[PDB]
Amino acid sequence: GIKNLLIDLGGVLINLDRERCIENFKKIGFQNIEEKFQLDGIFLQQEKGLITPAEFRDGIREMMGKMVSDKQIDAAWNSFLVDIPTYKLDLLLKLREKYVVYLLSNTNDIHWKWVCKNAFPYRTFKVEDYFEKTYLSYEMKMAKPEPEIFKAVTEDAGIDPKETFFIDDSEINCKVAQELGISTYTPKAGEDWSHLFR
Ligand SMILES: [Cl-]
Ligand SMILES: [Mg+2]
Repeated sequence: GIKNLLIDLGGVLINLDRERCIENFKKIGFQNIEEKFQLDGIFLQQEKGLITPAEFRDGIREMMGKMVSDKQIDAAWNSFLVDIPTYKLDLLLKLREKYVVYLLSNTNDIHWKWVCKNAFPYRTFKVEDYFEKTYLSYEMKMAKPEPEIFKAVTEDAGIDPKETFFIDDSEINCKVAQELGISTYTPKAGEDWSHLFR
């Protein structure tokens, strides 16, 4: 039987808009934003916490070749994120009654702060209300689908992979998780996956 839920953030909870993000970057003068997404790239580095938010911005400034404020950069980068529908927050709260609920996400400090400020706050609830713990690539200095991030998660949480269900819209991420004995489901873009618990 399953005791634990590993929930993905991107797509599974928060709706994403790459086109909007691209458009917002071009409107502040980063014309070729769409050509910039590399393994040594600032996007990959910040995902794994190898650089700081300050370094990321300066990275953007650098390939941008222009004066642009921190808030402007953050606003455009954050525009990639849209919303977490509130029925998914209800679902998470509802689920805590029967499972231990965790988050595992490839994300970055800038996005995470925006998410904790703007998507999770709901009624009286904040991010802490939804999860036993949040596992974030840039804090763990690793990234899905590295086999080690899954091991690192179950060991740090003290949970058995075989009693854990993983929900993530990346197939590759699910397929590696499966190797470790974790059960998985791969929701489609914008899918309401509450059907899993009926
Ligand atoms: Cl600034
Ligand atoms: Mg995702």
